[PDB]
Amino acid sequence: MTTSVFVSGATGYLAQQIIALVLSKGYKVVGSVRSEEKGANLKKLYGDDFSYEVVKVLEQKGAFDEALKKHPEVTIFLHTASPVTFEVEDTEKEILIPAINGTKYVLQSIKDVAPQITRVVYTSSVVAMSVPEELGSPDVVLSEASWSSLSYEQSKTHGVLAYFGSKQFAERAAWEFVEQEKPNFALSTVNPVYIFGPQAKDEEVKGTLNHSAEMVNSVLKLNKDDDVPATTGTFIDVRDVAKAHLAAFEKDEAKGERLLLSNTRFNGQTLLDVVRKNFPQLADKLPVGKPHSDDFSAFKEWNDKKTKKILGFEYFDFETSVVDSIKQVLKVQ
Ligand SMILES: NC(=O)c1ccc[n+]([C@@H]2O[C@H](COP(=O)([O-])OP(=O)(O)OC[C@H]3O[C@@H](n4cnc5c(N)ncnc54)[C@H](OP(=O)(O)O)[C@@H]3O)[C@@H](O)[C@H]2O)c1
Repeated sequence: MTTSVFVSGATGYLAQQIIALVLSKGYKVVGSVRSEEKGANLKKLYGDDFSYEVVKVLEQKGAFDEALKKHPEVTIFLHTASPVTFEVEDTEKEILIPAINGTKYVLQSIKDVAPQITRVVYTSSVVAMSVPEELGSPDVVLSEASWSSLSYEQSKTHGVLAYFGSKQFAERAAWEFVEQEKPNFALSTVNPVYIFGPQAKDEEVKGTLNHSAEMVNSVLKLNKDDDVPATTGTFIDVRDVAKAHLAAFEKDEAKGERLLLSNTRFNGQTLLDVVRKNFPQLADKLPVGKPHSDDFSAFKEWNDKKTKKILGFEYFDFETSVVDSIKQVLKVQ
């Protein structure tokens, strides 16, 4: 018989790509959603091998118990749902607690009611490994060993810092659970940088603007006199992140590992240069800046050697990820 994979936050951008990939390899999927209609929409998109359960609040003890009890066929759990909204009334209630408590409660639910689950993957982030000023530093070398120094108290102050904290603390909690609770499953994490690339379904393009994907896609909203975007950092293609999740549960080597998913540096000029060459009909409708003035040669390469060895595949290049993302938006209008 077939294996079932559980995916929390099935509505999301990364989660959908993960689902499409997992389905392609012959797994069944069970997705968590915050509403019935949200589930129903996904079901129409993904078909018969996809099912959903409604889990409205992560941060309640036993939130996943019923859903797990309903799906004894599931032997893999991918916990991807997390807050990603930076502008909030209460950083704790809206960012920190759902990530941290929600993560702690999922793991406990799996141990309580899903002993059959062999593998759990937590979707972390580079923000778990760092602080904001570090990410942009040519002198900083991140690795799978890196942990953020941000305090919980500091993390509270505003939404961005809260997200950084939410990831670091939830991930630490996940590792702590494994140590303390001695579950049946092995844990692994995936720690991505900014995620670019096309959405899993064309139908989902119009609906919400994922904060990372929109960093690429927003270029289409520029006009000829606008400034070059100041957006900058490191990227990873969504399809690569999804493949990493697959590796994260499939490979023996992945057990107990953190995977740093990071490719190349970019800025707004890099982005503009790609789009203008690829979509030359847009050239007259976009700024030019200073083509190929971007220089990243000073930046020390991050140490992802272990992750790359474990994964064993090559990443999508920046132009490809960008072009694929734009082609989709154009197709849909
Ligand atoms: N994509 C990136 O650039 C990036 C970078 C670093 C790390 N990550 C990690 O990858 C995951 C996906 O990120 P994303 O960019 O795809 O964000 P996203 O598109 O907004 O996905 C977040 C999903 O999780 C659910 N969710 C959000 N906040 C929640 C809360 N407080 N309680 C319960 N459910 C909640 C939402 O479900 P509904 O649709 O039902 O609201 C949403 O579909 C994140 O958890 C993040 O930790 C992503």
